Amino acid sequence: EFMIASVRGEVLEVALDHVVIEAAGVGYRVNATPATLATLRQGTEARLITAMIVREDSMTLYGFPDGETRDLFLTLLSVSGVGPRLAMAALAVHDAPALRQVLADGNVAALTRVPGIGKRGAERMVLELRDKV
Amino acid sequence: EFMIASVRGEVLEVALDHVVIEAAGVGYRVNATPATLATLRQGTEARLITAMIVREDSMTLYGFPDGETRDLFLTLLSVSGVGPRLAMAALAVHDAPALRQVLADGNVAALTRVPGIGKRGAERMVLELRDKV
Amino acid sequence: EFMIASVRGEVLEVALDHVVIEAAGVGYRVNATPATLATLRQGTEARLITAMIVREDSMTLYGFPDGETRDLFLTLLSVSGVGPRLAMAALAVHDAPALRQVLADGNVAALTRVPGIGKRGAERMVLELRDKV
Amino acid sequence: EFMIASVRGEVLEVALDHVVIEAAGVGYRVNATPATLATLRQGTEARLITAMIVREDSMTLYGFPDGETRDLFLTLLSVSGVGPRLAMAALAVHDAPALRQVLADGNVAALTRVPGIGKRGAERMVLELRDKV
Amino acid sequence: EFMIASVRGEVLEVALDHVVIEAAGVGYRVNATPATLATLRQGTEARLITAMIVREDSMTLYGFPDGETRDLFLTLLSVSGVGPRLAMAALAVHDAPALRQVLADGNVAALTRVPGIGKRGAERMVLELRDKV
Amino acid sequence: EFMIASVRGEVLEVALDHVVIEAAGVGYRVNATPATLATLRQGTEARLITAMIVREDSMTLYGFPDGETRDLFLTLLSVSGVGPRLAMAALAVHDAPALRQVLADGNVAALTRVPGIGKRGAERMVLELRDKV
Amino acid sequence: EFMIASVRGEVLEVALDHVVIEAAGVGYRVNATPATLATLRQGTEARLITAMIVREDSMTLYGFPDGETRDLFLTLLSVSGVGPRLAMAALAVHDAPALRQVLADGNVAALTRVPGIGKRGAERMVLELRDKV
Amino acid sequence: EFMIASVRGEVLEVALDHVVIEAAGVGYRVNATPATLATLRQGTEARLITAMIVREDSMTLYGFPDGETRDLFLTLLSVSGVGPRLAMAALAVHDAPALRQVLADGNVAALTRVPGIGKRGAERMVLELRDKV
Repeated sequence: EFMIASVRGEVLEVALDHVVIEAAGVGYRVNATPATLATLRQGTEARLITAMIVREDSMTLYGFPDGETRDLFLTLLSVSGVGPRLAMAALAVHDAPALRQVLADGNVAALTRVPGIGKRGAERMVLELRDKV
Repeated sequence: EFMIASVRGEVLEVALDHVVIEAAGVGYRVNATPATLATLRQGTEARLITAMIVREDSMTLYGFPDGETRDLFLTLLSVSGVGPRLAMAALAVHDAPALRQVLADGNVAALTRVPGIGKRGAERMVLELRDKV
Repeated sequence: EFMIASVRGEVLEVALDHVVIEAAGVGYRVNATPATLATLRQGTEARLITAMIVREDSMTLYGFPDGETRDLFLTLLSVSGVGPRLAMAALAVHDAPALRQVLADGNVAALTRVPGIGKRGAERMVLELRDKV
Repeated sequence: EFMIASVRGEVLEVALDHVVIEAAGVGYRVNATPATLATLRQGTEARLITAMIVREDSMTLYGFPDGETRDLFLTLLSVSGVGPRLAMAALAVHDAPALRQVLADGNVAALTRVPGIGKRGAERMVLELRDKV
Repeated sequence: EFMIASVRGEVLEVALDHVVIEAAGVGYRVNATPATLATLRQGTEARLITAMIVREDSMTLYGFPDGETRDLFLTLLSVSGVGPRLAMAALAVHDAPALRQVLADGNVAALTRVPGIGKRGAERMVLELRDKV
Repeated sequence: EFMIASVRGEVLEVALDHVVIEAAGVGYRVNATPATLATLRQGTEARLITAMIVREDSMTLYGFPDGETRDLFLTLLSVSGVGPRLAMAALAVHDAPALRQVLADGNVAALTRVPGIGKRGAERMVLELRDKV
Repeated sequence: EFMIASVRGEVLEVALDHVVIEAAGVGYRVNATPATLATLRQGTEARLITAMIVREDSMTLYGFPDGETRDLFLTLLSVSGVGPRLAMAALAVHDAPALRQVLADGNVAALTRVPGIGKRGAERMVLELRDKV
Repeated sequence: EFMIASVRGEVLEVALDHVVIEAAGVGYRVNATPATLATLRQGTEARLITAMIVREDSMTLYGFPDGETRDLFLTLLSVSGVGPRLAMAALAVHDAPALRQVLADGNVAALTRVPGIGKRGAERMVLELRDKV
């Protein structure tokens, strides 16, 4: 239940945590992993499969090269103590496929190499997510 | 008081609870009954009459082939204990016309064949809705 | 501080409390006084100067033929006990110019001819609004 | 985490606290410093790098000629007791570059020439922002 | 999960929707059905089995001569569209035993004699409560 | 629907906006008009008929020598734009009887002598309250 | 940060999920494990070390024979997905000492014998709590 | 506007961040600086001038040997970024008189010796509080 799932248009600017994609006059700001960003050139058209996240005081967009990745993102968020910034850092470090498998396997060690994930965090994931991927 | 009542564009993807309709660069994600979905081919343009639903932490879009159906949807929601998922399941099982008449007639038996509706639920509807359809 | 102030496109449907204006694939639903509605034909392009109203559980759009009217609408809302439905009924009965002057003059009698406005209501307006128009 | 970062289209109206920029049928209302406004002619296309601000009961857009300015705006807001109206008045009086440097230098005197900023206010800024610009 | 279930002390005042019971220096204000009230004399000690009701902007106490009645009260409240004032009016008209049985029997007619209960209301109760009493 | 309507005990301290009344070990802090305060000596027992006011982030108690006054207080609060501090200042200046009659009579002039009440304020009262006293 | 940590007085009633303890005229309702309850006779004085739990729409009290137990209760609650009812059921089945040690040892099997705790639940505890007991 | 300003009774337990003071059967839990605590013996009667702090999900009590101290506490809280825990740590380190004067003098150095107060924090205080003490 996200509403905006892809945004396509001319890339106006590429910073290092985000990008602005002009879709019909409206410049949309989506954030993505540096990896995603890299493959993006200003001036050229581009399409991200996005997760949209709404709270009482914000609406942020999150971008990815495919929804199989975006979808995984939404999942990470389903863990108690997983914020967007975080999920984004997790993906910056474990590509979608790379991640899914760590989580099936219960590879704590792997996850632990992520900024902000102690033993306890890593394991809450594997526990709540092992079946789920 | 819904704001977005129809969304028209190229169908980017058709999953089984939803579809993404690109409307001018912006890929919109609407959900609909499998029935609605069926009649939808990727690649081709398409238009859904939508119910838009806003809460503190989400904005979901709900799609239908016509507003006479969409409108009925909004109504189902008007019942205490009727969530979107639910209304959607009710329609998955009773087409708009099929439903309206069950509800006028007070056909509990009929409604009961819906996933998630006991005697008590079915009757809250018929009671609050019998006049209303 | 409203965000969306006008919506222009092909009129998809004209009901009696509202209209849907397709603006680039997206069908927007604005509400307006029957008067406004009247001047509107389906099939044809059209532009309303809109008031957009956001709460925790809704976003409604309100349409008018000009912002001098729309702006007055926003004002009505500034009165304690004036809801959108109401402001809309007030305008359905007193055109923008017609209204502004009633309110400057303190013409309670006039306002009283509005559905839902007792002595007390009418006067809260004139009191809080007399200077303001 | 702002969502809408630029809006491009035909300028429908230029008032003195804001402007409406039609982006694909949808008239967007952004506010900006008179300075920004000045450089804007009705009838002509135009692009503002915007800050979008969402609360429980509103969504306002704020416009600037560049994001280096817009970005500074977002920052001002990061101070306890700095509202949008305010940040806008601060920029109306100190251009982006002009401001950044006042804040690095700790030039209270300068800031004090802003409507609504006593000693105490000015200093909360310099204190929380001196490093930040 | 109510917290305060009885309040015992000298009756300071008996009005017609409520009473103040001083419990150790603190004058507590509980509301009750006129019936309950009747049996109460100022000056004398007294004990009510109370329902305590907390919201974001209030804490009201509701009093009864016994918890078998108080408990029923809490139940009435469990119905969608049953406010405290209401439950209190229902009891003012149907004593606890009298009521329980109407609700088991499904005696709409009976309930209908209550101020504020149409067909539809009465039936929501019987439906959600028939098993429950 | 206030909960605590009187508090009786030894006066621990008398400041100029409030007093602490120890009721069984618990020191309660009620606020009152200087007038009320005056008649109060530390060391001695005392009883105030109180209005209790609960919000998401506070619970304040308001004290008076009688509930006919306290009750009027609650009423003042019933006006859009009347805060507790205010109602308290209004009573500091117009005793209960003095006030009730100003409000019946529509004596704006009188009310206007209150700190914080312009023409417009005074009249909102008289309008919403004239019948009510 | 609980406020009310013990309540002492005459036991007015002992039901099977709770008890009412009159403390100075005010009948307090605390809930406890059947075990705690057992040791309690109506008519006699009694003291529970309580956890007090406040939300926007309720204030519940939870009772125990000692705070070493009560304190553990508060802890259980510190787990994502642990509600009061739950913590209470956990203690109904594992006395305080019995529990602490299961949690240090990581004895999932043990915890699993609790109503409402699957593998995943049990382990979230042991993970977040193993160090903590 | 605090409600509970003192609590007097037999000290049931003295831990190192708090104490429980039984006031008429009800054991109240107040927190205080170790200093305050020290002077407190279990078994004996005792009185703290308290600050009471209410939020949507808690009510905490804060205790001191006098209100001149308690009052200062409330003030600390008036600073953006000053939480209760904090104010308590500040007082644990600077007695009331000691503190007031640091803040008048603008003695950042002094404040800096407090756990959790960088340059920036210390100065927000002195700035917002210098006049205020």
